[PDB]
Amino acid sequence: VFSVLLIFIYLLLMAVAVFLVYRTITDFREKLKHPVMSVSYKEVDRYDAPGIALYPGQAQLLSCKHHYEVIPPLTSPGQPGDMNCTTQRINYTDPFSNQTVKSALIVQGPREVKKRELVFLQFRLNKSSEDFSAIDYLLFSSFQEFLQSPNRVGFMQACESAYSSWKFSGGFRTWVKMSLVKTKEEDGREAVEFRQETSVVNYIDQRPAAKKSAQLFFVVFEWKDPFIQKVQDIVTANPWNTIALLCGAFLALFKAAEFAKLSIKWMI
Amino acid sequence: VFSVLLIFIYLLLMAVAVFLVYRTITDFREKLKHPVMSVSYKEVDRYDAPGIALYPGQAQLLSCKHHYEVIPPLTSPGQPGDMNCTTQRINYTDPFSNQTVKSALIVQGPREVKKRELVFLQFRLNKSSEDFSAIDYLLFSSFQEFLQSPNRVGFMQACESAYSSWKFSGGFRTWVKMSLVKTKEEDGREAVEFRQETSVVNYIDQRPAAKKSAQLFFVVFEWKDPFIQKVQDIVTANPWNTIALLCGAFLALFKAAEFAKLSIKWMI
Amino acid sequence: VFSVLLIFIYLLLMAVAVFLVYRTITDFREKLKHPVMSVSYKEVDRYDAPGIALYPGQAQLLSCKHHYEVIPPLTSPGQPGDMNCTTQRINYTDPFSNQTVKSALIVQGPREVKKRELVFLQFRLNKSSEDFSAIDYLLFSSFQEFLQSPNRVGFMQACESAYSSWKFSGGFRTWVKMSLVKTKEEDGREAVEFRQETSVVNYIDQRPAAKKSAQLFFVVFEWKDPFIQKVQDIVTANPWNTIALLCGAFLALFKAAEFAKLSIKWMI
Ligand SMILES: C[C@H](CCC(=O)O)[C@H]1CC[C@H]2[C@@H]3CC[C@@H]4C[C@H](O)CC[C@]4(C)[C@H]3C[C@H](O)[C@]12C
Ligand SMILES: C[C@H](CCC(=O)O)[C@H]1CC[C@H]2[C@@H]3CC[C@@H]4C[C@H](O)CC[C@]4(C)[C@H]3C[C@H](O)[C@]12C
Ligand SMILES: C[C@H](CCC(=O)O)[C@H]1CC[C@H]2[C@@H]3CC[C@@H]4C[C@H](O)CC[C@]4(C)[C@H]3C[C@H](O)[C@]12C
Repeated sequence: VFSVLLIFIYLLLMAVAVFLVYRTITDFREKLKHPVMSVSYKEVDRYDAPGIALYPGQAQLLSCKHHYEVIPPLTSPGQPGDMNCTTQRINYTDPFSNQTVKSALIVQGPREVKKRELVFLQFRLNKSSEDFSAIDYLLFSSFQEFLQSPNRVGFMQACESAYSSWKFSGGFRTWVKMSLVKTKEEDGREAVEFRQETSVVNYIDQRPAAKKSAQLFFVVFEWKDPFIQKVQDIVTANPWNTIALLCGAFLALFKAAEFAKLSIKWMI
Repeated sequence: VFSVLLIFIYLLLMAVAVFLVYRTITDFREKLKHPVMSVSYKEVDRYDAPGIALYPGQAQLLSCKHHYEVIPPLTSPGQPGDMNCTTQRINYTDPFSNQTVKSALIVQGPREVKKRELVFLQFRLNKSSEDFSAIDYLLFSSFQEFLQSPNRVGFMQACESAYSSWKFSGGFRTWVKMSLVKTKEEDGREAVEFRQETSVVNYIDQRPAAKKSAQLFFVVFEWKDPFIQKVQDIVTANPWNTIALLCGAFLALFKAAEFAKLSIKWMI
Repeated sequence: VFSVLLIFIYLLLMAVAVFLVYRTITDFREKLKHPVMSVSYKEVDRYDAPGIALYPGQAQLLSCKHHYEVIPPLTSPGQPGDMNCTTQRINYTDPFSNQTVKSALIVQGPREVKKRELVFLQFRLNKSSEDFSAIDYLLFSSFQEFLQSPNRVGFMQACESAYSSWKFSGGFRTWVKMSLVKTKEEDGREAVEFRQETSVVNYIDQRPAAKKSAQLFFVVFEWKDPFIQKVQDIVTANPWNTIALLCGAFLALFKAAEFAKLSIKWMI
């Protein structure tokens, strides 16, 4: 009969509404669990002076110069001179071991990026008792923060775990091109880290055989490109959009049921 | 006349509805073609023992030791000893050529990551007849899987193409920091691959000139950080959301047409 | 009284509607500012011949050969021969300095990818007056474009800034595995760049002591895998979806107000 058919149609519409609700709930849960990633690139005319933390240990810093896009030939490799840069020593306890004390050297990085400003560091090591010579190094956002901070040690304990300390080797003029990655944690705070592309270049040993005992390290720190990579974890599980969608679907289903009832009545 | 104006308004609303339908269809097709990417990081207290597959060939494995965050100095480089690790040889046919037989060596990787556990491998090569000496290597998820698999050869034919085999050279204590990337294929299966950051460090030749003929290889395998990168291809082209949006728009347009008709009648 | 309660309910519904409108506006602005990223991998049976631009300078190109997945042993390192490849010299003004003139050499890269085709380049440098010997190099999409372009110099000024020029060092058979990243700029144009993974391998000096003065360079260019990474900045801030959502919410709110008024009248 017409009434039974209308009742069945209304029940089917109610079942469809319940299924739509279930699908929206499960999809909202899924989208909440899995935020999408948005990568943007910010133009910068001048980078904040990035702090470069080396750990020479027993290797003195022979030279620390600044240059623009090209390194001039060495007047006399292995001889100290031309410390035309700002440097600050420090000694800090390891955050993890808490016993070993690490002696770090903080150097101002290159500020100009459009001009390809770079910092050239020549170390030296004499009669090293340990094989596999290398110097660790790390990067943090601003040397000015290290300058003006109330306590400088705690800054280093924070940066040691905030960033990851790489290593560079002796006999290679390791060219380090840096870039900044700022990740939004969706908690009102952005974590800034350094992505460094290292290209090692061999060194020619033209020194006298006697001087071959000492092992020379060379490194260069510059800025890859004036792009800062902002990575934001966008969340598409917006409750208001889901509520609006569900209300629209419910109203459409109710009016479809009313249309079906009107059509059934008209047919009768 | 009022009737003509109402008819034109209703026709305009119908055209708007058709345009909305077309836009929704094309946007749904586009979103279906281009899924978005969601990157998440999973904390892990202990990594599954990762399998390191080397291909020494003619270079014997002088030493295979385990260490925690620091490599002790070599008592006597170039002298075998201290094989304090699990190793399994194997010979398998190349999946591509099917003729050349590769002799691989599977080593258990570092399990502890919070403690920075690492495996130190010292090989050696004597009177090498080939220039550009180096050893290939590759990584797969779990050495236990290789242990307990029914057929071990097929596991290697699968891993050779599933992962990409890198190379590490002689005279450099290549430091390999591993990380796991698990990509969801949206087919109920996740593909797990290794992203390895390599930092080479030169080696000091303090051996006698006569011993200089043999070439020594040194490599280290550890875990970068206790973070596993899950990359999921989220799909935003949800048919139910599109249907709900279209139904809501249709109902809104129908009621707008009815409001316009009522207003026209009231004006008359 | 019932009328006052109905008026308050209608006012509350209107306030909810205004809040929904504000939320939709702010969310649309946010989503417009932050597009999501979609990464897809396109299969390719054969890569377009990629153009490899070196800048040898004073380093002669001793050999430029092609090979399939394996480099045969050198018959006589440091001796020219076997230039079985296409090469084109050029001289162009630096886009930035505009004064220094760079002499570039364009070589056809490897076309076959399934067969692991690769190009092997052996240079040579004799009595170098500059320390830290190395040759720059860069990649652009197609060597055929450089062949058939009307002006070839302008192509180089475009590519120098479009891509980033890396460096490869002496004594290392730097193995360069290339991959293509095509980024959609949402402006009808796609920017194509090269991501190159470099694995350096030491070289054995078996040459006579007298020949040790000359420094030999070795490099290999191949294709990592037949996957092209398409990165598209998807935009989820679709105005039509927002309009449909808002219209659905408005209709639902108006009909809820009418339901409330009907219920109030029924109660009275
Ligand atoms: C875990 C989150 C948030 C927990 C909370 O805020 O209570 C999950 C658990 C259950 C989720 C709800 C499921 C269906 C809910 C009814 C609606 O058709 C619109 C989405 C709502 C309103 C969702 C809101 C949010 O997505 C919730 C609540
Ligand atoms: C290729 C896919 C899927 C093929 C299929 O499942 O038939 C495409 C081809 C045509 C696509 C349809 C276009 C408009 C359809 C009508 C609705 O206003 C809601 C989206 C619908 C329901 C879409 C569903 C899905 O997005 C489809 C079907
Ligand atoms: C800056 C953009 C685009 C500028 C423009 O096209 O005018 C911003 C500025 C204000 C934005 C509008 C805010 C609310 C608008 C009313 C609707 O409830 C649906 C979204 C609309 C239509 C939005 C469209 C677009 O998102 C706009 C217009």
